Amino acid sequence: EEHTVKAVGWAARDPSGHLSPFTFSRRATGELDVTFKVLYCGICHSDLHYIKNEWSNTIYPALPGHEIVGEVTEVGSKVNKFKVGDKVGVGCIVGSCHSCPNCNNHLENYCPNRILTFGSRYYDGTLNHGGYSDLMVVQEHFAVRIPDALPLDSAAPLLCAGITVYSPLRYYGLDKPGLHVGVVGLGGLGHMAVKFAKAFGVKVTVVSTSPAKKEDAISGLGAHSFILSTDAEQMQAAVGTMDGIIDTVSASHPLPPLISLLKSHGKLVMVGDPPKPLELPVFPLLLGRKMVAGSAIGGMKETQEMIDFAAKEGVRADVEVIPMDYVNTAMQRVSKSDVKYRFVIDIGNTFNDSLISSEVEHHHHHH
Amino acid sequence: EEHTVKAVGWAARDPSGHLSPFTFSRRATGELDVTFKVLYCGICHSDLHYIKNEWSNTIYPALPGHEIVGEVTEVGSKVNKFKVGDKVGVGCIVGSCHSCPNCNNHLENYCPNRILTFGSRYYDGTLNHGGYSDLMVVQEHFAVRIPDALPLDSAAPLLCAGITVYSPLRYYGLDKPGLHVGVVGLGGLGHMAVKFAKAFGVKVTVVSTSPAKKEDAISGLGAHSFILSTDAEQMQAAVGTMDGIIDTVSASHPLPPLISLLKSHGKLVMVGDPPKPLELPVFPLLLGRKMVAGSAIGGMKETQEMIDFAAKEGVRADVEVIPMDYVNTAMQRVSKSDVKYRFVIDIGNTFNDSLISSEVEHHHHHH
Ligand SMILES: [Zn+2]
Ligand SMILES: [Zn+2]
Ligand SMILES: [Zn+2]
Ligand SMILES: [Zn+2]
Repeated sequence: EEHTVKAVGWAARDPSGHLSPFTFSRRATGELDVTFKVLYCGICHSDLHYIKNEWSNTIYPALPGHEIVGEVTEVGSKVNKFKVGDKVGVGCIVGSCHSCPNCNNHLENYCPNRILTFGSRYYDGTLNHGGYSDLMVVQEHFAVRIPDALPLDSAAPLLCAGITVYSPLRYYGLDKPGLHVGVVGLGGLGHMAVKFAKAFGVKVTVVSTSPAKKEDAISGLGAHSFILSTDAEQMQAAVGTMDGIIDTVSASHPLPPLISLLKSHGKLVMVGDPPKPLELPVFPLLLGRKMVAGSAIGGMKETQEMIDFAAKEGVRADVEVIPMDYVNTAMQRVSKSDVKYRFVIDIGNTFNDSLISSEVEHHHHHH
Repeated sequence: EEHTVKAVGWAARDPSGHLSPFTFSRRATGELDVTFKVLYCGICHSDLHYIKNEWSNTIYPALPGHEIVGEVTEVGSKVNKFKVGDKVGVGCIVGSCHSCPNCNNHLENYCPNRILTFGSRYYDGTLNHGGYSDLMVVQEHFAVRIPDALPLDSAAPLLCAGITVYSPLRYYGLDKPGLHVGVVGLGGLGHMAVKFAKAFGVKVTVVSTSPAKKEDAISGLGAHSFILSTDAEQMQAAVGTMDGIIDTVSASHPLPPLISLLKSHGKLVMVGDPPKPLELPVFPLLLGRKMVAGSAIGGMKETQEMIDFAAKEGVRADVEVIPMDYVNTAMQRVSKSDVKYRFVIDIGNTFNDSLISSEVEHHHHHH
């Protein structure tokens, strides 16, 4: 009888990026799906880029949001891992092929046929709409369980910003007590990198061009050290001291000074995306057996592991919780990195309020 | 009584690079030294670069050679690991600090205070002269044992060319049966990379701009496959097929086509040194969790391991054995990569012959 259900979200209609209400269909709960009421959605810079057509390949209407937390309302007839009332999360992926080496190794994020939460179509040919919405539907394999111990309002950023830095900290071996890791960029990603590295027992140094970020790094986040990258004496004092660097900056910046901070066998891991190629001198990689490497989000198994780790170790994103109807103002602030350090929309308490008509009640006397 | 001993070598006196006889002192055998009669010395491109003052920091007289094999003639009073008559090798390093984390982890080649076989001074303040000489003296820690099973004439290139590719094949995990590894550049380094990868049970593809190298790779070296990098269909057919690539080319070449050949989690290891920085687009490193990394030579323990491995598995460099007095002609040929694939000077059988006066005997009748 019922093949789709009605959902409501805030969506952009053109490259202005202006968000407004949008009513659309989602699939009804299939045998292996989970339907949930959205309670919080983090705001990612990718959300802004997509609604602004930054890559010239946005499909409008464009409904972003891929840091999605909520409460299960319906489970498919074959679903066993979730029950009604469970708190769940959805990140950047909602599908993959389940029969390639990456999928088979818990790396759906590197599946060549991965399906992103938005900027893509589902197997049904329907456009994928994200988490700035009241209701979400996801195949069970692509939902994670959120523990009771974890506050839901600050959990949401783990699903993209958190996993983006957790995954390479683990894969590149930058998670053992006593190591020294540098973090470049102190925005949403960078602040999660400091938090997870601290929780692993790693000594964390924030590297920044801005003297104002010293207070943020040291007093705000509890980083072990700060280097002002424009001060040559500070950069020189730190030559060859870092086991690795998580570089979160998606803007031009010089690479050689960062390679110099690395110890031999050190790893510069990029998780940001600068728009132009960067200039890589090979000799210093040879002389010190150094590397420059990349990573993107994380697979499902590790996403669940990370959530469990955060719950147990006390890791919490620093969030600014906002009503849905503030989202366009938030987007202007995100474009200036004017948040410490992530916006989270309180969908559960504010979304419907944003839809309620503000037409003043009146008799119509003038004819 | 005797603090130094007389040695003879062929040395350059200026940036012409022209080699001729040169008589000089080496230290007498100290308590932990090994003195040996040189039997073979491989010719490395670094030898040519140094004698030609390529880095503007050559000290003349310049006596290169760092692929040195010979027979022990004297051992210091505290030396136990070598005896008179043992066959020994010396590579690129003759000293290090023995009290840094790299030394303590068998990585004297990444010691900040490493002492290179030439282009450096020893602790005695004396200039280090290389292996194009009759007699060498080295601290025991920096000599390796050459097994009986290994022919000495083709062993010499293992000491630089061999270890340069063996070490990263091992460190970067490109040594397990069934993996697929690409080799860029089929000169001295590249041909050793094919040989070691084959011996590990790895499938090896040679990548080249030259159609002529197909026959060399396939018929000569026994590589599993060849890709002509100028043929777009061939490059496209091989997208995402390699676990890793050993790139031996010290010349400008495009990086993105090589990154494209890598599988997810693939590793492009550079062991050559292009003179300009290369252009590294970050996005493909992120999307596939790929890396670009470097390596230089190998530490002493691994050098010995490699020699033992070569002996046991039948690995032999393809060498052109030459007399000492041909070395200047060889240098012109090395500058054009006109060797398949390494020159080795037969010091033991030809060096003294190169010194013998060719003055014709005559009465002096014209006064
Ligand atoms: Zn994101
Ligand atoms: Zn897949
Ligand atoms: Zn060499
Ligand atoms: Zn050392």
